[PDB]
Amino acid sequence: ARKYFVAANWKCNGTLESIKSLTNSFNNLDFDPSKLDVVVFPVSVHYDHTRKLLQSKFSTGIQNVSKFGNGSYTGEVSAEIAKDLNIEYVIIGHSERRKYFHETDEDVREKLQASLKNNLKAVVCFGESLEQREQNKTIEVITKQVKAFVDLIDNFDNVILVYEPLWAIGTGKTATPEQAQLVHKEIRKIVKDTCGEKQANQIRILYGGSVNTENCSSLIQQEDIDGFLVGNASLKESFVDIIKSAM
Amino acid sequence: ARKYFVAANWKCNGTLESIKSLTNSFNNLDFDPSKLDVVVFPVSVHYDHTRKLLQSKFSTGIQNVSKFGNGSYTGEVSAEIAKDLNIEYVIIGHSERRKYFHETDEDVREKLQASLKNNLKAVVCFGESLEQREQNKTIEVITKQVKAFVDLIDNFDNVILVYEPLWAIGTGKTATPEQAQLVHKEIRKIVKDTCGEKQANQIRILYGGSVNTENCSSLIQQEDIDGFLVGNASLKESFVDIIKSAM
Repeated sequence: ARKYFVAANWKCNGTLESIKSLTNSFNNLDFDPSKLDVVVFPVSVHYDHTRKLLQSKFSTGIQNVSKFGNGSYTGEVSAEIAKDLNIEYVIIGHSERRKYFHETDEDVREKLQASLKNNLKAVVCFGESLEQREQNKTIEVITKQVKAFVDLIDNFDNVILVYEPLWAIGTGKTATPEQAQLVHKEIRKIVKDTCGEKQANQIRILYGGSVNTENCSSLIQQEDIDGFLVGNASLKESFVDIIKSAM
Repeated sequence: ARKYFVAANWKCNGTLESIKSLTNSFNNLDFDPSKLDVVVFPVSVHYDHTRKLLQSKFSTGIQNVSKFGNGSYTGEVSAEIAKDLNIEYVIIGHSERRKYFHETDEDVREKLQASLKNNLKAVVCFGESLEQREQNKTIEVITKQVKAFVDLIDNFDNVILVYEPLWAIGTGKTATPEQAQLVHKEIRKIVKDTCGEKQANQIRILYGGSVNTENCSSLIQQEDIDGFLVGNASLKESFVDIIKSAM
């Protein structure tokens, strides 16, 4: 059976003091990291503070990684640098980077290639817009986005997919757990047909829409939903209840 | 006279071990930080390590900052976060970000605005390409780039300009100290035109082309060159000799 994976994407949020308070609350939750992956993704300049404050049962990662290696790339963090710091996970392709920073499918591919070369684990995000869903192109779009990078995956425990239902983010539309499940099953089929059945059955596919204490249980119970990449709710001490839903 | 300013742009380079050795070597240099500013710009995830290892005479900063404040901007570091950590300096508009990440003049303006609002000191980069220089567009280009942000400066000690001779970076062309001086003179005139004489005479304008232990004195001794944003040479223990040129 697939190991569930609950991730806190703190995005661009936090102070040293707020992180102290929050990590303390997180540490109070008793869970078994051999059975459940729980990963916190602080801002880069908060990583050291966050890693020192969280018990090892919490895995940690960063919210982006360079498509380039070491060298003359001012402002970038290479996979090689991340590995030297023992940063375990990277987020790649988050919708906010595709939107504000014009990150492309090819950028996602190059970031994944660099990450896997340097023995990092990657949380790779994709998903269709409102316009794309309205045009009945959900499968077309997700197939293209996944096929941009999927051949790079060698170990299907080390790459974790995230479906962001962008059609239901800031649009006034909401995704039901069943609607999420349908897309997750479609994603797993795409992996099966491009990689193989064993590979598809191994890979974690997380929901990256709006997750909170009220809907987490309904989402995690869906057959093809293996966890979540959680936004605003992961900034609250009640995030521990979201973790509990996957325990 | 203007206070000289010597900055190490480590770009995307370093390991925990190489930084330990390099900062230790830097610490052996006895300089007075009231007489010159010496600023180290490590990779974001190296900031805490670097700040801890460097003695208090060294100033520190980060290589980029967000145009957005706190919120849903995965992978970004806000000026508010930098303020909370007492990160003193930020680099804005580096050529590598304009090139690889399509950072625009408007982005530079907005990043400066966010930085100044949060009491961060900004090292703001600009400069013309080989094609632009060959078309005699140096002044036109630099005037436009400087005018994108210069009206925001409310304290001429807190913003530091950097001229990057992109025509002499990876092109096979070399900038002479004399050529660098003329551009710096041109830049200070633009600041005079837009902001006033006192303001122009106060602002540091650094050379951001290739600087090493051999050429550093020839550059800093020019009337309108107030220091440097140093690349490759700042990864070496001999960087102390570049600092010495400003002492």
